[PDB]
Amino acid sequence: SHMRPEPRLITILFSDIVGFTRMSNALQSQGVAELLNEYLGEMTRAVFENQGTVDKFVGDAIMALYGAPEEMSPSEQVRRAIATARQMLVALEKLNQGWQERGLVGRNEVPPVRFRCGIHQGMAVVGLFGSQERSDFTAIGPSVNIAARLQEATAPNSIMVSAMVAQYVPDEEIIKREFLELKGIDEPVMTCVINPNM
Amino acid sequence: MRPEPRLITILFSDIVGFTRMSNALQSQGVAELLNEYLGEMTRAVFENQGTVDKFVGDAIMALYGAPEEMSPSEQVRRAIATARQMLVALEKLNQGWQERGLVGRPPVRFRCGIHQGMAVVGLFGSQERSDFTAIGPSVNIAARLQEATAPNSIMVSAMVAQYVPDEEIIKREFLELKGIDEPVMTCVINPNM
Ligand SMILES: Nc1ncnc2c1ncn2[C@@H]1O[C@H](COP(=O)(O)CP(=O)(O)OP(=O)(O)O)[C@@H](O)[C@H]1O
Ligand SMILES: Nc1ncnc2c1ncn2[C@@H]1O[C@H](COP(=O)(O)CP(=O)(O)OP(=O)(O)O)[C@@H](O)[C@H]1O
Ligand SMILES: C[C@]12CC[C@@H]3c4cc(O)c(O)cc4CC[C@H]3[C@@H]1CC[C@@H]2O
Ligand SMILES: C[C@]12CC[C@@H]3c4cc(O)c(O)cc4CC[C@H]3[C@@H]1CC[C@@H]2O
Ligand SMILES: [Ca+2]
Ligand SMILES: [Ca+2]
Ligand SMILES: [Mg+2]
Ligand SMILES: [Mg+2]
Repeated sequence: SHMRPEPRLITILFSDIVGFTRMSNALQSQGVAELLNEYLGEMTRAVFENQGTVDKFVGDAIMALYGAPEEMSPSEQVRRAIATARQMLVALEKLNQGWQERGLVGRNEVPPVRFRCGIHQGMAVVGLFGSQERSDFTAIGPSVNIAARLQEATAPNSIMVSAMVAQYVPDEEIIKREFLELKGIDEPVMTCVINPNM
Repeated sequence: MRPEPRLITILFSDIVGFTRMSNALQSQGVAELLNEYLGEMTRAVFENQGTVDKFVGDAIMALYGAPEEMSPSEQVRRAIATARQMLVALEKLNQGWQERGLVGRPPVRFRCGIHQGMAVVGLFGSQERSDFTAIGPSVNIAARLQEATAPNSIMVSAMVAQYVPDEEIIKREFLELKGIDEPVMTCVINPNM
């Protein structure tokens, strides 16, 4: 027995390392693999400490859900998604320092690691998909695509969110408001780059 | 499996315009179609000794040459066989869906990309939640090839085509693959022998 996935208001945080490919070539398998595992370990810790749920890892990208499976208020979803994003950036510093003092970065034209983060709140079909084995709890829908594309539209080490997220964010933490057209998304989105600090 | 360097073949499948038919299937239709589709597709990969890495919406990632070793030529054969069987199964799925109201009221079609190359294969993530997957440019290439090919067609890189019988190559064209600075040699293969 299972539960039919259904529409639920959730918040999605999409993080993605900037140009991982280029360093996956500069560094070596063992280096790449270890840098990734440390990165993924720290980032997920951040998500977990903020009551978030790591939906999955898609390479060097992370998809975190807030409001599923555990219920969570709209404002709370956002507060935690942002706290998570801001906490990931602080952990990125320590990681780089460490990857620096090891040669994984800051040497051999391998710039220190940077990532993009997008946060969006909207409706999405959430639940178990696939088949009674390779079945997994995930979110399906346009809302998800918007988060991923906001991420690809923001500068390195910056956090971009949609208007639906910014409404719970203080004005003083808003760096820039923009009206962008995201790929695969017909209607333009009102976005805001938020301060990586509170 | 410990993250190690390895030559593998990556198969990337994706349904065309799944969203465009979302608010028509409703949450219930999306679920049933996706579940049925995923089941069959995963079967195709299974019957061909492939390893299902993960689903990403209506997209599927399969690996050949890991965890179990497999020769370069074998990888391509199994991968191409999987892709072809996928279309066949797609016929039947569409049939059933057809005489059901779900689709054809457009019918489901998908793209498939295939690339062979080095990649770090093994368990990544955390010492809580980790998953068997592949890392490296090769995955991007497979997915990008998947996005550039026409619906219900299989597109591969030159590294894969080098094992395919020439007569089965429907088209050779240099295309732009996002993330790849230089245009790549793409090969559309016959969906049949
Ligand atoms: N298991 C997996 N599933 C999907 N992609 C994977 C993967 N493992 C590794 N990848 C890889 O992760 C990399 C993503 O490419 P990047 O160099 O980081 C581009 P980017 O800087 O994020 O720019 P962009 O997102 O604006 O396009 C590719 O090398 C891709 O092949
Ligand atoms: N777990 C997940 N992670 C990321 N995206 C997900 C997802 N689950 C579902 N999706 C969604 O799955 C849908 C797939 O989009 P499609 O309309 O089929 C694009 P397409 O027709 O394949 O064109 P394209 O691949 O050439 O860009 C979107 O609604 C996307 O947001
Ligand atoms: C194609 C997609 C938008 C880009 C999303 C992405 C972007 C990115 O820059 C990454 O490094 C990784 C991902 C993984 C999921 C992708 C999504 C699947 C449905 C949607 O149409
Ligand atoms: C951004 C990406 C290429 C597109 C790949 C994709 C495409 C698509 O059309 C889908 O429906 C789903 C996916 C999931 C993984 C994506 C890959 C992650 C690394 C690489 O840079
Ligand atoms: Ca990346
Ligand atoms: Ca799709
Ligand atoms: Mg990316
Ligand atoms: Mg797609």
